[PDB]
Amino acid sequence: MNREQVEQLKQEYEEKGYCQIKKIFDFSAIKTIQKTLDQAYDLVKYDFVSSFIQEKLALLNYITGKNLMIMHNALFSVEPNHKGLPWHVGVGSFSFTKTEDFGASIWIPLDKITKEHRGGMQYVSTKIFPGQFYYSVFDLHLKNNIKWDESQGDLNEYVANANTIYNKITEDVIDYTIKDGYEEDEYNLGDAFFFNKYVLHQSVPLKPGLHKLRRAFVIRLVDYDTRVDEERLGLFSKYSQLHSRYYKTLPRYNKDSVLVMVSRAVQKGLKSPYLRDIPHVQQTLAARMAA
Amino acid sequence: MNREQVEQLKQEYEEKGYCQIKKIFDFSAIKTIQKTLDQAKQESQISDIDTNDHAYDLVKYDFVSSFIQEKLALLNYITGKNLMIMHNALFSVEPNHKGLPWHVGVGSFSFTKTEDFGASIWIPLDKITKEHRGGMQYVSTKIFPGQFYYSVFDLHLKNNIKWDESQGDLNEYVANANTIYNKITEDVIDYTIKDGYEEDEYNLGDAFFFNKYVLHQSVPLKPGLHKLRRAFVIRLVDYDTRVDEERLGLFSKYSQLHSRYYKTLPRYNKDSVLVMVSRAVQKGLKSPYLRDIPHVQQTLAARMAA
Ligand SMILES: O=C(O)CCC(=O)C(=O)O
Ligand SMILES: [Cl-]
Ligand SMILES: [Fe+3]
Ligand SMILES: [Fe+3]
Repeated sequence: MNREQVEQLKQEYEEKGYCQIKKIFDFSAIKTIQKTLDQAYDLVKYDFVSSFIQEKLALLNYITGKNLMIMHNALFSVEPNHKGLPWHVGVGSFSFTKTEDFGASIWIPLDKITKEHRGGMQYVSTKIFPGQFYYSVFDLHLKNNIKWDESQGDLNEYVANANTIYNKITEDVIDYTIKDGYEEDEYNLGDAFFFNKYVLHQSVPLKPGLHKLRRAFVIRLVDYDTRVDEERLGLFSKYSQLHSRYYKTLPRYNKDSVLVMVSRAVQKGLKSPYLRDIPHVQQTLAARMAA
Repeated sequence: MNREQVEQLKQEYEEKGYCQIKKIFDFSAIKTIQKTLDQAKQESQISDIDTNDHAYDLVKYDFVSSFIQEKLALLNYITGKNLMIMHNALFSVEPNHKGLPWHVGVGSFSFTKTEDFGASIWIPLDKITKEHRGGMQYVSTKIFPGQFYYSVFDLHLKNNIKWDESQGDLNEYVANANTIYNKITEDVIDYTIKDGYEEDEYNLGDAFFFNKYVLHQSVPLKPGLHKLRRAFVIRLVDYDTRVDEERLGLFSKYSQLHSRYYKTLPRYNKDSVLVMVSRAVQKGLKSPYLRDIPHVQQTLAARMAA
């Protein structure tokens, strides 16, 4: 890659907590991947992406000053007239990590992103919105969640109506906070968006013209020294009991395979705080990291 | 001290981010503080806060070390940090006033980096009783980890500073702005903390020690015991604590904006810490550390344990 550009991405990431990476991928590679798609198990279901990603870790490692390690490849596709989540920071996506420890993502659009037919992603520099504090707010919310009992009526409603700092930060309050100081960009194939977990962001809806759907890979990474958060996992388990005991069913986050994976390792007892030392991660280590 | 007590103190601070320390000052020290602050207070004119006295740096670092330096060892041990005396404040409340509302030390420790260490010793100069109260309430950082509140407050400050003549009265603009800061009302705090706060009785000689992420407020003083209740507060940082030029600039700009609109003239006690730091910064800093400020570096020995 153009060494001057690389130096600029490193500067930009250091400024905003994110950078758009133009031509990070060969068209070929995108078509390969795109073509293969056209062809407990959700954990590895897309590991064939890993190799494509692994070739780029050195770059990203340089850009961020971290030693990155792939956790999970998710395919995120959805119809054009789709209501997504409002600006958020991924307190859920990275619930398995210590808040202060490092986490980041690569958003890989499989279908072009145009000025028309937006259909991509908006994002706010962490200079403007240092997303870290949002994680603490969320944790306060989780702890309030597990205060519920039957005496207080419907569980989900209790949660939705609880007067918690989290619930207070409504879409308008966020909109008012960021105003127009966000970016949205155009993406040709083989372009990706890289952002750490403190970057407030949101998906934009797609115009009907083209294409059929908006397809993108989303890859979660952490750092070699990124630790688990046992207490948060405690919170989720405790909430999962209340939930099944009452709705006779499980919360939908048991569908996050990384969460499930990390939780089991934890319950089974953890010699170490590092995610790298979780047996399933450790076994596939070299595949998860830079050459 | 006892040794067994000292270990409970350490233990409590580790859990809650605070600890009440009973009988740490002797009555004589207290009387000295009273008299000295009473004199300093008479001399100068000072301007949802419902407090009588809100004076910063009425006395200097040397008067402070004179009764604090011999205690830094206990505090260093409790926090596992190396503490430097920095700035101070005197607060007082009359009966039936709310004093300060819930807050964390984002105002007090404004010119330092959020993640760097800051703590306070709150020394009541009038007895706090179960019957008349007028003390403080405080919340374990286990219940309310106050560090997040700093960003929230910084976002709000940044909005303050976008004010415009078009907007109308500055104070009203600030108070009604739809910022996250403004959303966190007393009701919200109440709902967040519940009954998890603690309120303790204090005899002269007792003090409250707390780091800057602890959420705390004044309690109303019931009439019939004291005409006024005073508390003297010492702010401490770590040897390695750094200046935050960015927040310092926000505060200056907002202060500037406020004085310009209201035609007020902010007075600072000579050798106010804030002023001292603002100059060093305005000159340009050689080092990030507070210790490497020239006035500090010169007076460092008095500021630290023996
Ligand atoms: O003395 C009071 O009522 C409040 C003091 C305070 O907020 C502090 O010492 O940080
Ligand atoms: Cl404070
Ligand atoms: Fe997201
Ligand atoms: Fe305070």
